[PDB]
Amino acid sequence: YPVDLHMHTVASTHAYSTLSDYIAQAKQKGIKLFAITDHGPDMEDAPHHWHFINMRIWPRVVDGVGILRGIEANIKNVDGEIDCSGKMFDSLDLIIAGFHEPVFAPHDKATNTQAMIATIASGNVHIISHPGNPKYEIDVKAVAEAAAKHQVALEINNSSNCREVAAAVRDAGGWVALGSDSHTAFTMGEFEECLKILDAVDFPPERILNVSPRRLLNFLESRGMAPIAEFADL
Amino acid sequence: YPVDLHMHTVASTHAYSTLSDYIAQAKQKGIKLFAITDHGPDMEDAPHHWHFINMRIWPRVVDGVGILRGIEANIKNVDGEIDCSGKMFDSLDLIIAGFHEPVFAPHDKATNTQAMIATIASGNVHIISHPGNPKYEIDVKAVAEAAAKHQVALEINNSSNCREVAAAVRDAGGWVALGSDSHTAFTMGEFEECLKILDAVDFPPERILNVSPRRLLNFLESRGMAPIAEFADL
Amino acid sequence: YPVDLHMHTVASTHAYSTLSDYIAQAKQKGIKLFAITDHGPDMEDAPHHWHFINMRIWPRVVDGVGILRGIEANIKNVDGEIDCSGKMFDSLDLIIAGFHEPVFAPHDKATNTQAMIATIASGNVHIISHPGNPKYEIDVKAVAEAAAKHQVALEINNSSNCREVAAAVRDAGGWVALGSDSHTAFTMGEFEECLKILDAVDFPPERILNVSPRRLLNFLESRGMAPIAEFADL
Ligand code: NA
Ligand code: NA
Ligand code: NA
Ligand code: NA
Ligand code: NA
Ligand code: NA
Ligand code: NA
Ligand code: NA
Ligand code: NA
Ligand SMILES: [Zn+2]
Ligand SMILES: [Zn+2]
Ligand SMILES: [Zn+2]
Repeated sequence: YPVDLHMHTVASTHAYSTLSDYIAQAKQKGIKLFAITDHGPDMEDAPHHWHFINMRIWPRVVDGVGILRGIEANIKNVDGEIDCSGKMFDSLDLIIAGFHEPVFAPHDKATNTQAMIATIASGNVHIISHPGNPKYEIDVKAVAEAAAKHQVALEINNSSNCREVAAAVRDAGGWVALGSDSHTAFTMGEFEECLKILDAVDFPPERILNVSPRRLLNFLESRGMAPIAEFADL
Repeated sequence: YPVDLHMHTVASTHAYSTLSDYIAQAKQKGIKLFAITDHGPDMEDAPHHWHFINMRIWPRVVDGVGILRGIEANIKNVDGEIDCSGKMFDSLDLIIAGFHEPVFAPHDKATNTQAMIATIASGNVHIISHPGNPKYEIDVKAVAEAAAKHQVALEINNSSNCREVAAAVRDAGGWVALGSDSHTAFTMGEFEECLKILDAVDFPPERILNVSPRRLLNFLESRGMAPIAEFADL
Repeated sequence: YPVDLHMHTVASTHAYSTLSDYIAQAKQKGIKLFAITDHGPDMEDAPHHWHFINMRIWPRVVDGVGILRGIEANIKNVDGEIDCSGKMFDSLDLIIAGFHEPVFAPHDKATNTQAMIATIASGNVHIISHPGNPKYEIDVKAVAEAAAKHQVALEINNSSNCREVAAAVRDAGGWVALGSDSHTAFTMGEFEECLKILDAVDFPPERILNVSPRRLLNFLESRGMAPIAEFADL
């Protein structure tokens, strides 16, 4: 899997690598396409909203490695709103969203489930991060079914109910995304533990987004992204 | 033009490169002298004032590339004051100043013009950044005339009324400075678009500061900077 | 001395290098073990507490260089408390502590002395940073005696009453730690000025922690640190 979809830079002080560190490590590890997905601005220890707006200036391909502009947005409420403005959406390619205590504290199972499903149904998000987090109890099957319906991927997070999520996605028919949730570039692309979970449930390789740069880019285009010419050859 | 005078680091989250990234890219692109000019502390998403005071510890020359310590200060008011303290001036070599909405909102043409001219006449600034910004209407000729009188350069900004500024400087007799306004090191030294504007007005190469490291350093010394020995050989 | 124990990253905007910059410079300068010791969270221009908690994810050895997870904590009061929580202690290997005006303003000699000695006697700190700072008058002999008793090293800081501190430690029988207090990686391991102070007092090399990675690691283990297997070969 030459694609990693979830990692963080020094824009949060609880991460320690820069854009150039991720490019260099990708080069070393055979990763051909990666996304930087810094924490959304409503989070603690998070960057300013301009951090995301100004990603529009980034080079697309450096040293043969493609770079997606992303966000790990924060689910704000039971209506499925996230901390990403219209100007921010305009600059970004990949929208991940998830639960973080400073923004959305863990609540009753139904509150968590409704918020997650409303985020999925909003049409604004591509991947829900760490849905297996035991801190946020959810109706996994209902979430997987909604994710399949709205073509939203559920993440299996290497940084980490994950077998239950994987099996639920398998049966619901949706996509899985693998993400290292790296906070240094040293763990980019490392999915060993994710893969064991997927194997414990005989997850179909055909529904793993990270199989190839083209599979992932095709998914984003199906969700409405204008094609990125600079990524043709990936 | 082996000199670039305007770029930003991770000290603002809307920039993404470090000092070491700029050194490495300079090395790759044949840039022999560059200035880091982070946003002044009154700006949103800007670093602490100590970020500028502590630039006094930087090496002067790394891998053959000279490093100027700078600031893109913010014009604060119609008296021409900027967000740079005496201790900060003491640590810095290059003072750029300009209009940014969070500090000085766009106002009537006369308010903008008076503030810009007062900044020029203060004697504390070397370059006015993006004077051609249509968001801040100014009397371009009056600004160019004041800039020539006080030996302040007007910037032609590649990141970007620019032809009008260039022609005004040509006739007023002042200097132009080229700046990439890079927020990643990938665009360091890239002035293609600046050069087209200058060519559309047959701007005299003799009044472009970036022609050589020595021309730029001679300008700073004429404005009062003690000579930097470590830069002799540039 | 292939060990440097005190340096800072971009997590403070008054520092300019990243973890990867320090690894690369260590490699270049023959440093085999270094500690990142960013300013504690109560300081101005300092990172969030999560910056220290999440250091638990760092690789231990990169390109042959070992990496200690540290903090330059701030002495908070005359009871010897510092701005380091239990969760933070759990993630860190090296605890440095010192006086910084925004947290603990310079006061009477007895106030400064009591706070420093209480920090030493707390058992939570390994090194007291810049005890020779003339801004904070202390009873040097009393501090050195307490440091020897509680097996706390006093720093001789290259960034910088230092001869008096060195002679006091010599006679009290404690350890000295050398630290560059680097705010860029370009000065990592540079102790020339520290060594002159130590030579002016014929300081015994046997009580300089930085002599070898193993001497330093043995000291941390004697203070209660579980052994770091990944550092066996250093
Ligand atoms: Na978009
Ligand atoms: Na997360
Ligand atoms: Na994350
Ligand atoms: Na100056
Ligand atoms: Na600007
Ligand atoms: Na700028
Ligand atoms: Na510890
Ligand atoms: Na200090
Ligand atoms: Na320090
Ligand atoms: Zn995080
Ligand atoms: Zn900017
Ligand atoms: Zn500092």
